[PDB]
Amino acid sequence: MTSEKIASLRQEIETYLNTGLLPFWITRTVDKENGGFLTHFDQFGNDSGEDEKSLIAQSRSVFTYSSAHRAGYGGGVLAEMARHGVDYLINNMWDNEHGGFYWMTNRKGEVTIDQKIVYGLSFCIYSLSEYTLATGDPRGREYAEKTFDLLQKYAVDTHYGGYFEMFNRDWTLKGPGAAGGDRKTLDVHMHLMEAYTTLYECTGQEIHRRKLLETIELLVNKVMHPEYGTGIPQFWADWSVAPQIKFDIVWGWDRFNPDGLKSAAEDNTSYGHNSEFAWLLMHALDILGLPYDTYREQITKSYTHAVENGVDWEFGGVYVEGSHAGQVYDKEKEFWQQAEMLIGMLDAYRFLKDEKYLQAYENIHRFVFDKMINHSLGEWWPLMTREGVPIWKHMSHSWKINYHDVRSMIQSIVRLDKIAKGV
Amino acid sequence: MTSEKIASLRQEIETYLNTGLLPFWITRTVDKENGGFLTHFDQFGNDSGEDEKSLIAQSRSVFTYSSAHRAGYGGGVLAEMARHGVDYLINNMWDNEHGGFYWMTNRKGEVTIDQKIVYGLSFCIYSLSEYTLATGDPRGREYAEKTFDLLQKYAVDTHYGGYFEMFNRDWTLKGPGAAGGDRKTLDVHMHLMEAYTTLYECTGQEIHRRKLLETIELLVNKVMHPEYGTGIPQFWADWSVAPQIKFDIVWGWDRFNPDAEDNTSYGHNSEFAWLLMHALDILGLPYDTYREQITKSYTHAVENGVDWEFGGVYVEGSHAGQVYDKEKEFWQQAEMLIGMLDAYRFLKDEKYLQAYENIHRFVFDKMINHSLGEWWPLMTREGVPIWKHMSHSWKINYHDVRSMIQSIVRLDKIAKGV
Ligand SMILES: OC[C@@H](O)[C@@H](O)[C@H](O)[C@@H](O)CO
Repeated sequence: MTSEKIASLRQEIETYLNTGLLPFWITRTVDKENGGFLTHFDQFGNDSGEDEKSLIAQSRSVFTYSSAHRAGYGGGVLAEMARHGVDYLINNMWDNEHGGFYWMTNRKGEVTIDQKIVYGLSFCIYSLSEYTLATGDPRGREYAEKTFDLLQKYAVDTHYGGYFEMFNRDWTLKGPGAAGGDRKTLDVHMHLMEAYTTLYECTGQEIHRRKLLETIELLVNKVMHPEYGTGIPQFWADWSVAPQIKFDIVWGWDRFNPDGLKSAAEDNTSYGHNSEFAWLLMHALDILGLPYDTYREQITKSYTHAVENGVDWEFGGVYVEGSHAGQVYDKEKEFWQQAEMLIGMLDAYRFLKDEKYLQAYENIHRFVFDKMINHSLGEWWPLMTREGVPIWKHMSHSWKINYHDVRSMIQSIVRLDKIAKGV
Repeated sequence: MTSEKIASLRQEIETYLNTGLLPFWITRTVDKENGGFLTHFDQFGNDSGEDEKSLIAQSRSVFTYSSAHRAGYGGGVLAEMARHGVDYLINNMWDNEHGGFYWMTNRKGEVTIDQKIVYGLSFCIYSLSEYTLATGDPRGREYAEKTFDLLQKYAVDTHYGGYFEMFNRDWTLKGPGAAGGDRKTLDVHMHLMEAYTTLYECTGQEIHRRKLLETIELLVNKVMHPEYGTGIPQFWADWSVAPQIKFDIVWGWDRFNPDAEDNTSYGHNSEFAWLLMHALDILGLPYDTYREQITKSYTHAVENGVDWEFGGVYVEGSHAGQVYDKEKEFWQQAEMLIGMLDAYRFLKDEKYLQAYENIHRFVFDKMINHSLGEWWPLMTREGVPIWKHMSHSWKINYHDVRSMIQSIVRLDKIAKGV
């Protein structure tokens, strides 16, 4: 891929990031009346009125503004916005009796769901660690560490390893099945690898290094498919595969059958998840100062599977999910999987040096810019038909904020520059 | 055994406990000048001079006095002694910057080894949880929980499970080999199960219940021999068996008996089994929850470890059943007293009561130094002392007082069952 093409792709991202995506959030999100962030915007960019400030929404905003700022974007206001978020997290969402952050507040900042959900706590560590790295405000590291310590105490399974993932306010484990107390999941464990990476970057402490590596090992040895290297979504405590169910606590709009199961509840993998894992693993290794070769086999399997099955060569973009063995189940185009495939395919090129990953990359890039970005507003359509007709028309809500897309724009520029240097 | 036999065994224990063993300690150990306990006593019961107040000696002292008091012995003085030791643990041995208890102080109470040693921290959780149950003073639970949380943060391996076991003062992992940072041991993980049982008994919180069960599962699934159910002493972090090594940090003496990596300890295995049954009692779960495991430990101990000729239990032998070391060490006798009684309660086979009486007669007739009230630490197979200290930095009164008290508890259960 020529230097001119590299530079064209990079300029397209940068101009869109600076004049479309960040302004969409900068001009809308700060709630000065109640604190924290407004994130419910309809297809016209107007508040759609939902009475929710979710942990995911608030922490993802903190992460986005901290990380965009630390990467050099937004012109200064992003750090101030992140600090605004962190105030909300601590003053409204931190449990001062039992510790940990609450799952849901309403718009006034009152607690409506007081459960302790490791998936959200993962995003608390991630975003508050990134916030301290970006601003030097020690509150971020302080609460990331508090939350890390509570996860070790209450969530780590000292026999089988890994983490139980959903608890009541008082940290007692929730019941079985949909209540979320008896499964260990790819989604939590991968995002913990992501959070621990930044926590370690922030603190430099051995325990955080040692447990980041323990988490990588868990993912690679237990969560990934033993043959195909692809992420298996759900396990019992003993790491035997569990039927993939919807939980009572959601943080996305994942499709299930009416009984709350996936159609192939035991043979279902997500190309976006697998690409996301692979590049976040490479980023952890960078932070650890280890070569990508440390997990060459795993990284190769993740990227190879994704480009072989998940890339829609004919119409552009990445499918939703499919079989570990190769069959596609759902050819719709959901926003966050495009974002994660952008980063992953550049890193697959950087590391594996196969032009097919650059071919895959521009495919996904062209789909994102020509079909998925709602250019009049600056945000991404959340769900489209295979061929790129919008199905869902919200710009954002309690679970779709700006964590995936801002990160993929910044981190795609980052890897395009590294590619450009290698001639 | 007859009601009359049980009553005699019980009275032998009870008289010795009240007139011999506890007075030995009550009259010697409280150090009012420096705080804490003196535990260095020679064969004549006199101070032998050592300049050490180990974490093991102090916390084990707190446990003995807390538990003997809670079971109703000592006419009250043992709670006052336990309190004295807790004062020392907190004010001289707790690390106010990094948390956890230091491994070693000197006689004046100054820290001399500031490492964080999980084996010692186990006994901190054990003794301090017992202290709060025994006295209602919440300092015990408070530091027991603080120690537990630190172990979850710094020592639990979130990948392979179980604990790394030795750390610098600042909780950074120590180095490989003798430094202690790359092995997982039966010693630490069995005693964590012991400690967590009393911690859960103390707090009643679900997290301690859940992690007690997890520790039991680690022992049963990772530490006990896959075929024989006997304890394997050392593992790599991945739970593959490691060559047995001595660590720089010791809590005992390496006896070289002048008369191998498949060796296991009959006393450890008996100890694990009865502590497991006690954990199951605290949990409300039936013994046969782990029937196969418990049957293996006790069966292997009675078949191979009991010296029918001279009395007492041997030191160690192979998993497959060959005896290696026929010397008579004090703590294995104590743990077989409790274990053989529990083996009879659960398995109902008469050989365990024959075994018990064998160990009991060896303890009372050969091993107790009846002029002082403490046990000889190590004897030849036949019953001649090899070492003659009564107590030091690692031999206190944890094993023996507990075995007297807990043997009475179980003899009383067996007598009702007859
Ligand atoms: O790894 C991707 C993430 O965990 C995804 O599963 C969430 O559902 C989505 O990011 C929320 O919009």
